[PDB]
Amino acid sequence: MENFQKVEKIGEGTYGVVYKARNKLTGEVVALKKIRPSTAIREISLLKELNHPNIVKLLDVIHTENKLYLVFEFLHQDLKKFMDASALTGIPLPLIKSYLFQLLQGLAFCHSHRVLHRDLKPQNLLINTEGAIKLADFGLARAFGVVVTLWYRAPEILLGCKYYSTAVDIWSLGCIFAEMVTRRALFPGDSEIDQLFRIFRTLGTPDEVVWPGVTSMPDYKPSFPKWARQDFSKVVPPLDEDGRSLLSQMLHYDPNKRISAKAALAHPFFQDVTKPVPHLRL
Ligand SMILES: Nc1nc(Nc2ccccc2)sc1C(=O)c1ccccc1
Repeated sequence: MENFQKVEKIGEGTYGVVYKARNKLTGEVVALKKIRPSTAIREISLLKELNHPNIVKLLDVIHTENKLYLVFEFLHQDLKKFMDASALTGIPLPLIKSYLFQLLQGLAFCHSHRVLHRDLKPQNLLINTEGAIKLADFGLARAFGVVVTLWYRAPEILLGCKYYSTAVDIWSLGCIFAEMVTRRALFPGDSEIDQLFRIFRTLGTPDEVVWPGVTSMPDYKPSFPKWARQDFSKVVPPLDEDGRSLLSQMLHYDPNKRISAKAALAHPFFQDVTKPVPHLRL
């Protein structure tokens, strides 16, 4: 657009490319997502009225010249870069806790407004110098669709569920939480089946006992290997028991048993939550 001065390309999203840009008139620095039905456009204009401190603000939606532009407030850095930058020493547990707590607040808010993210990953979790972290790049689905990171995909999606719930976001956030703690992706699959099987190898191959209805799912095969569940002490060793307890509830196979964001916020793990300042190199 002539209204914006693309400063730098900051990412290759899914629906499009994201640029750091400057508003020629106001001088405001923003994140501009460029894409490329009209009903989903409504679904979008709705995300605009989603105001919460832990959700990246969508400032403007501009549809023109066979292109859709989404203008977002600009955040300082993404969690993937911060995790990479913190790999030698690891993110301090208090900051990990603060970030998880805030993200749960953002999801509790989104979910209470019937909005699902669908594709949470470190790359779309944005942080600022003040210690805040915000959800960004919400996935629409049910519209534009019908390489890609599968590491944070909930099992029900991998098994072909056609209608996933708010539980898919809790699963993704649980995988992210584990990763912040161990400094290694929890389930780094390189294909849908490898992803699914890495989850099975760690949490055990689900069955009707722990996940009623799982054997009747679209992509479930009786021929799936039967792996036994591993202990969380080995899964996320540096995490204390309150953290492991919470993580296990965020990673329950059954979407209906999986803890909600609201309930998670009341977990004992957050009893001593604080809001530390991250050391950010910009
Ligand atoms: N607001 C915002 N700030 C961003 N800032 C930023 C700063 C430094 C490095 C990378 C991203 S990204 C970003 C996004 O809304 C976003 C859009 C699509 C995919 C992922 C993120």
